[PDB]
Amino acid sequence: MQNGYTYEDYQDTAKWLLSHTEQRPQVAVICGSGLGGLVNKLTQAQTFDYSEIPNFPESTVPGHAGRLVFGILNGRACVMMQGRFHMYEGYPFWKVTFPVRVFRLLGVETLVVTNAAGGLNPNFEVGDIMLIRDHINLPGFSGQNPLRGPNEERFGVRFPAMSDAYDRDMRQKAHSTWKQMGEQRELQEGTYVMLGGPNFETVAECRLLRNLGADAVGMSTVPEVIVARHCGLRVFGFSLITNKVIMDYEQAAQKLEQFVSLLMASIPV
Amino acid sequence: QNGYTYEDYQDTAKWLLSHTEQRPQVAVICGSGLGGLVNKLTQAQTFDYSEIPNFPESTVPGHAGRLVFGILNGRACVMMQGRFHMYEGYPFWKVTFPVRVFRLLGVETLVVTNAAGGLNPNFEVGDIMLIRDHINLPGFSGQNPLRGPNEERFGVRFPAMSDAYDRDMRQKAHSTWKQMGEQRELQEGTYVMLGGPNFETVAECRLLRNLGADAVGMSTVPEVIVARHCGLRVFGFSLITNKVIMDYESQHEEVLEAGKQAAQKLEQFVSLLMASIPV
Amino acid sequence: QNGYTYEDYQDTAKWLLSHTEQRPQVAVICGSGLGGLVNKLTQAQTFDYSEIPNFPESTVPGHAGRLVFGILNGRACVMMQGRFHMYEGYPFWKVTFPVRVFRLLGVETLVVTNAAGGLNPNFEVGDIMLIRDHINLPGFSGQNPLRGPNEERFGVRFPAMSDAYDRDMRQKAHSTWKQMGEQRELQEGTYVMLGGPNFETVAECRLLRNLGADAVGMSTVPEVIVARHCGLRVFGFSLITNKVIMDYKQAAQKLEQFVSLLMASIPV
Amino acid sequence: QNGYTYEDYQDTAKWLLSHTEQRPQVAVICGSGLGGLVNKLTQAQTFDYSEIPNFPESTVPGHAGRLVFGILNGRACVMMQGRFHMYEGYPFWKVTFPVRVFRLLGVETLVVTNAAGGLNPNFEVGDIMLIRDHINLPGFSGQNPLRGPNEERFGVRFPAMSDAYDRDMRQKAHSTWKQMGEQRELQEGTYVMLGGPNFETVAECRLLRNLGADAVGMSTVPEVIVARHCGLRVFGFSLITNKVIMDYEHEEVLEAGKQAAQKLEQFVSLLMASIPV
Amino acid sequence: QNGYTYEDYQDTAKWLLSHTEQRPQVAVICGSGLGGLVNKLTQAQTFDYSEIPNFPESTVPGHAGRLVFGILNGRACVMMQGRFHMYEGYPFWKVTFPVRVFRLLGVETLVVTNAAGGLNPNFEVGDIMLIRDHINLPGFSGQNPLRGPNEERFGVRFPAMSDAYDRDMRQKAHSTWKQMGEQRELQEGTYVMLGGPNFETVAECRLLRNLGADAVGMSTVPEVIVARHCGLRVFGFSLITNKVIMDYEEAGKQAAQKLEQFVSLLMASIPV
Amino acid sequence: MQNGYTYEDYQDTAKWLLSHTEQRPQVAVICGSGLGGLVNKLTQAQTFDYSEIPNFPESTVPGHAGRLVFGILNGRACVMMQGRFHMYEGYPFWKVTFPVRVFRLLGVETLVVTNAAGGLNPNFEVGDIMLIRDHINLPGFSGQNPLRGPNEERFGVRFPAMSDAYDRDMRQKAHSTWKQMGEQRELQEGTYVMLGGPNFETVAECRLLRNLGADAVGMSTVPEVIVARHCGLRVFGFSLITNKVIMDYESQGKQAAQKLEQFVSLLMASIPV
Ligand SMILES: C[C@@H](Cn1cnc2c(N)nc(N)nc21)OCP(=O)([O-])[O-]
Ligand SMILES: C[C@@H](Cn1cnc2c(N)nc(N)nc21)OCP(=O)([O-])[O-]
Ligand SMILES: C[C@@H](Cn1cnc2c(N)nc(N)nc21)OCP(=O)([O-])[O-]
Ligand SMILES: C[C@@H](Cn1cnc2c(N)nc(N)nc21)OCP(=O)([O-])[O-]
Ligand SMILES: C[C@@H](Cn1cnc2c(N)nc(N)nc21)OCP(=O)([O-])[O-]
Ligand SMILES: C[C@@H](Cn1cnc2c(N)nc(N)nc21)OCP(=O)([O-])[O-]
Ligand SMILES: [Ca+2]
Ligand SMILES: [Ca+2]
Ligand SMILES: [Ca+2]
Ligand SMILES: [Ca+2]
Ligand SMILES: [Ca+2]
Ligand SMILES: [Ca+2]
Ligand SMILES: [Ca+2]
Ligand SMILES: [Ca+2]
Ligand SMILES: [Ca+2]
Ligand SMILES: [Ca+2]
Repeated sequence: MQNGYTYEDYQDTAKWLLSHTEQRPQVAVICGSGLGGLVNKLTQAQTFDYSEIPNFPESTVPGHAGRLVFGILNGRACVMMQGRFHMYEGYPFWKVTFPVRVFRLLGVETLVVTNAAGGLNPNFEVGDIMLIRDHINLPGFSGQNPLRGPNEERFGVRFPAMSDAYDRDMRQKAHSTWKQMGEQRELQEGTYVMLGGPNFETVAECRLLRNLGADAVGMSTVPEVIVARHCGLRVFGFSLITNKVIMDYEQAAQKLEQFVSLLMASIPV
Repeated sequence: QNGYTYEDYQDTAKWLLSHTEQRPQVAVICGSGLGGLVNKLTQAQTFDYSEIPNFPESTVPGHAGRLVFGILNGRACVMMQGRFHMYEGYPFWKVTFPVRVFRLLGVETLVVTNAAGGLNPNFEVGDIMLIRDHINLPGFSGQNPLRGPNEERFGVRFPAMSDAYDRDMRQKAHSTWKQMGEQRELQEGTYVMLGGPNFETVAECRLLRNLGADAVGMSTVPEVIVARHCGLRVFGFSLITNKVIMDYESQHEEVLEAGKQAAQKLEQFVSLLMASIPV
Repeated sequence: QNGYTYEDYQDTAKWLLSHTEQRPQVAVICGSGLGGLVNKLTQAQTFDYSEIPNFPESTVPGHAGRLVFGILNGRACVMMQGRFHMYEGYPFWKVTFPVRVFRLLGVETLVVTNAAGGLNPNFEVGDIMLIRDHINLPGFSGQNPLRGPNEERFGVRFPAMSDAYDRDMRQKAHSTWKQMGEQRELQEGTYVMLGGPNFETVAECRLLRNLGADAVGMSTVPEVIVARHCGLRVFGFSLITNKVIMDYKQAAQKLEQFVSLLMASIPV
Repeated sequence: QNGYTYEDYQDTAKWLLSHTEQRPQVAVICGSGLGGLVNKLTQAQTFDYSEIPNFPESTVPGHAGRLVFGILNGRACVMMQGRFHMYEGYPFWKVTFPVRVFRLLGVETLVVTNAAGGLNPNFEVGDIMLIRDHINLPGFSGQNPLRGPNEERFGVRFPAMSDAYDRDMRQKAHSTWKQMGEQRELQEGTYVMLGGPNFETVAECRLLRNLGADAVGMSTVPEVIVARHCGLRVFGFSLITNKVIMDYEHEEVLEAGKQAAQKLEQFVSLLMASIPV
Repeated sequence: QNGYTYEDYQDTAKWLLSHTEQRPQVAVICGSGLGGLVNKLTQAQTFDYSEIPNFPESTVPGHAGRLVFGILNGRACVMMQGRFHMYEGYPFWKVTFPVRVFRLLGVETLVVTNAAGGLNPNFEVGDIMLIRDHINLPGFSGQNPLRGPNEERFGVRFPAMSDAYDRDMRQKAHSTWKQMGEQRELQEGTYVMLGGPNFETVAECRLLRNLGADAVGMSTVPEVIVARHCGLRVFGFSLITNKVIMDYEEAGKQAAQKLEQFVSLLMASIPV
Repeated sequence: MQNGYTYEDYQDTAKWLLSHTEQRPQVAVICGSGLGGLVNKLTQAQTFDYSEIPNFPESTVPGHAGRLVFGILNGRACVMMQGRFHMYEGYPFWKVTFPVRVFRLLGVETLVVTNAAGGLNPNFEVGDIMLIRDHINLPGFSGQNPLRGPNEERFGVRFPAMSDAYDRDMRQKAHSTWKQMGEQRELQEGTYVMLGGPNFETVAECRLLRNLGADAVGMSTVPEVIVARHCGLRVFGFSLITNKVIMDYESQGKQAAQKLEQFVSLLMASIPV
């Protein structure tokens, strides 16, 4: 890929946003599928349709034009993405991840990512919440990477490390807060693997992914994390296990919303 | 992202339906060396890929592909003699273009065949492997014929692939194979597709086998994904033309010979199976 | 799919052939931090990549690459000081453009070197790993310098890659290392290439190791594939500059010395 | 080669028809400084170009265009406030996208207005010129919104342009103008379109006049061609905001322009009652 | 800068040379309604454009073009039945691809024909206009089949175009027209090419006429330019099928047959 | 085409040049075909190949790669282009004109453009030097313009005027300076018309162009002038009439080059500021 955005594009978008809202969030949240209801938990919200924001990719699915919402979650100023972009919709990664770099320029310091995923870990049950401790970037293995192209030093280094991508401290807080919520099910934890999609996996692919050490599978999130870490954002996230993948040839969403809301109090600064 | 619009598929289907009175219910994509299947076909009417509107055109000089409509074993079908591969430069939305056209022609079942390298230790050159499942390596990185906005007139946004290879046809393939009475048993397994065109290193071969792959090739998977997305029943076979070497210690005319004989066997197998396809 | 036509490779080769009287028999691609190999050349003649027709141009500012012709250790060769990477935005047909040009110049052997992360826990920082085999992850998805119609004037449609790293040179590499009487042993293993530019997560590292990989990098494999397709003998090394995270320089000069020594073991 | 397929136009039309109850019969493309027409419209409903599926988005940072539906003077209209130009980088198939959408909405007449430079020596700043014909310079080189395979559902392969500007509306324009009781006559002439964005050199101005042109601009023609191709009745005007320089050797000009704009706006409103059906 | 590389042309030429034994010395590009010239051709071998390697493919539905080799009037030639136009979406380097292939086949003379609108008021519907010169409007803005680095194996960087339409053939055309038994004079003039697909407004027609144009169309010029660049002898005609509107104020089937017969006769006048 | 270069690209190229040379040119000269010898006669010259300069378009003709040369001409520091880019070679105008914007960022205030052209005016003879008083941009009529695309306000306005593109003062000084030279032939003056190329004109086209009011015809320069005026550069230039265009259907260099070169050197002293 040849990242089509120039440094000034990001600046223009950030400048437009900074002049259209007086809010200055320190945390950005990307709402996964069916988790958009999180925006309704914000107070003093101001919304911007993706379509009106300069340089912003526009939603694909008809009748579901995305929105960027600035607001207060749990005493914390946030900027949230209601609706996201996926590689399977035809968006190259430099477009899918455009918002992450804009957030960095707005002054955001932490990125919370959430998604709905397929459970590969045999212990997982539909409705479980999995704290993402690590990921496997399959598209990245072949070069499909949002960082492809000459490096923009104003954002980060040429070869950013990913071994510490999911903040270790937030991990501990996530477990503490979960116990405070008193759930019948434990807080799951593990590796998220991303693949292109849009078709779901065959049985042989699921077995293969599980042996790769993956716990949950999806078609997003990884590109955003890579860009976030590259530009210095702290990151943490969760996968909502909406289905158990088929391994043989033979509500929960509100809980996650509450969980993310409570964790706002655990984000540094 | 797919460059064809819904009406492009319709225009091609309309062109074909107006140029032939045949109305096939089954489509067959012949792999390499299985091109002889077109013979054995009766009342055949041929269209060179090059003359069909919107149809991708062959790459290998002197081997322009052809779409042939004819009767195989009393069953009307349309066959692809020569196919398209990612390694030739075609994106998957072009490689799989014909599959959606077939659906629009009224086809309800797609039969896919190919030549593949054997990964399973029980496999021998000349074996025929019923495809029970597949591993789409290109799909892992986003190279997918379904990439782009979803066309609901074909299928859903997130089509399932766990039951891609028809279970009923699998049972019929096994019973038919027995009725054929062959020296070798009908193998069965997972086909893994990778880009090509170079063949694998020993390390890649060991890796693929560990992934659970039984046969390796550079086609078929894309077609199957598109077929399932638009509702086509699918079943297919891999002709094992060569055994892959799994180690460094281990150090041809007979290999080619075993391949040609196996190919004739696959042709008869596919012909007999026509009677087993429902409807 | 490859945007260069056969005549483009020829035009570039002729330009070089008419701008230098040297006729290299060996080509060397210098990995990261190994550019110093060029200084060992004598009778050196340099050409900036930027001035050579059809040649891709470096991306990192202040580090414009160069093609240098000269004698290393009694052998005529052409060296690449600075390389091209997929992570930089180049499609493989551009990354490997030079390999086909070298073949047209008359080169018969290609030496590939690179810096890599150590996956095999036996490797220590500074170790040299003779490349015995490779795993082309980008190739699994079709990202291949050979993608597109085949140019028979270079090679066959389906080149074999199982015998990519010359067995003879691998034996001489081991014999030469012992003759040098080095304290540390000469490592050997499988090199796996992934796109980059980010480094691996712990999960990816564990995965790659289980795939049978000993060293990981973001180059070399494309050039090797193209080299073998057009008939070049191939051998190379990874300089293990770091041990990848598996849980939650005199070394470079030694490689440069070793590669220089092996020039004498190259046939013809 | 057009980048939109027939169904893209239908999608946009369907979207609009399901987001407004207004059913326009006439479309108005407002020229530079003529966006005030949108005011004086009642029962108005606005859509930013940015939110409309497939619609090109304005380049000029600061004035994101919008589509406005409403009743003008007894007629249901859809108006473009903000336009697209070739000089901005839009290929003609994007510039004219709205025209085909309008036809699919049920629009039967297209009114095009623009600000233009005066080539006719008799023209004065503030004059309003009924467009009687045009000269498509970009079309001479193949830059044409119709380039590519023809879409028969819109129109024929070789559309005629000799009768592009409706003769009946031309008579209606002169009648309505006369009734308004204006002292300055309603000018009439040929509009020539060129790419832009730079203004003409003296040599170019003379050349243009010798070609038979009365006014020069960088828009409108592409739209008129697409409109006639899909069967829309067309008529329009050029507001002469400046006299081009013809020799090698202001507040009043601005004023005459401002007043002429208001005048053209009133003129178009009145003309709504003379549109057939 | 032209999508095709020299070897692309060679491949196509080789394909044709190995699929037919005929070796044409002349090539004819049939205009609108003049495809019937392919008939009255003996020992004809036809190839659909679609099957010929690198050949552009027709856009008009149900009218797939074809290349036909055969003897016309004692001369071996290759004819294009159906052509390519910029208004259809083809860049000029594609529209003119066949011309360079013809040169590589051994063709020495190119006969171009087309249907055109009459600008010269002296012209009447059905008239045949010998092309004496042309005006390349798309060329004024850089839209040219020769745009890009020059391929010397074909021609020079800056080819002259003032002597594009062979003087001798034009003189031969006027002398041969006699035996056509036509009571109508053989017209002659300047052909002006513009993009299309829409027809001219009144103002454009008056303008084109004042430019010195006698007939207007949407083709031919790109082919002539490439033909002259690679050294081909060029000869051409426009069939005036309509008189453009110059103010706001069955027969054609016979006219085409007339041109076809005329072109056939001229075969005997082509040198060598 | 809406121009593929971003503002920062021009800045990057200017910064690179400014850090590789200490010279601060106030004048930029684009040498036409056969006028390349102007680079000589330049003192304290520093040269840069187009190929090594970041973002710089590269020459197409094999064996003759272009160079950017910085030096002193006649007491005036300047930068010259030896080798140019033409639309007929495949370059879009945003590439052809890239150097002009870089010059502006380098601190250049005046652009001198020269070229070889065909004479349309019956009074011109081969070897005549024609001061460009105005131009006709044929490609511009159809939209082929280096300014196509969103306007970059940091360079100039959206609708720049071109009625006064060729500096009147320099034109007056050119005629006065020519006098001093005491040449036999007079310094011609006229309208330059730009066509795409690469083929030369037919008789019909030549007659057409003359009727359009053109005095000389060529395939360059106009784009550079348009971009120069857009970013506020003072402009003046000349066409060396290398050939006389044929207008009659019946009808069957070096020398002036050096002359134009010494003339341009002389004019350096007349350039303001
Ligand atoms: C489709 C959904 C992800 N997603 C949910 N379930 C699955 C599954 N079984 N397999 C794959 N490959 N992806 C799955 O997207 C949710 P997101 O937008 O929040 O990432
Ligand atoms: C090249 C052949 C497939 N094909 C046959 N053998 C192999 C092998 N060992 N490795 C790979 N990667 N592909 C193999 O194509 C046959 P198809 O066109 O019928 O798929
Ligand atoms: C970045 C460097 C390669 N390279 C060096 N270390 C690593 C590492 N840990 N992981 C990956 N993926 N690549 C690594 O490139 C060196 P080359 O240009 O000589 O290939
Ligand atoms: C710039 C303005 C048109 N426009 C106004 N005056 C001129 C002029 N002198 N020359 C050219 N070429 N165009 C002119 O656009 C107005 P529109 O958007 O309503 O067409
Ligand atoms: C459409 C036809 C040309 N063609 C025929 N009549 C006209 C006309 N009045 N105006 C224009 N611009 N073109 C005209 O093409 C015929 P050809 O394919 O033989 O060139
Ligand atoms: C080819 C030369 C220009 N050039 C010189 N003479 C002519 C002529 N008669 N017609 C056209 N169209 N161009 C002509 O280029 C000179 P430059 O590079 O200095 O512009
Ligand atoms: Ca938008
Ligand atoms: Ca786990
Ligand atoms: Ca075709
Ligand atoms: Ca270069
Ligand atoms: Ca439809
Ligand atoms: Ca939009
Ligand atoms: Ca008039
Ligand atoms: Ca050759
Ligand atoms: Ca074809
Ligand atoms: Ca360069």
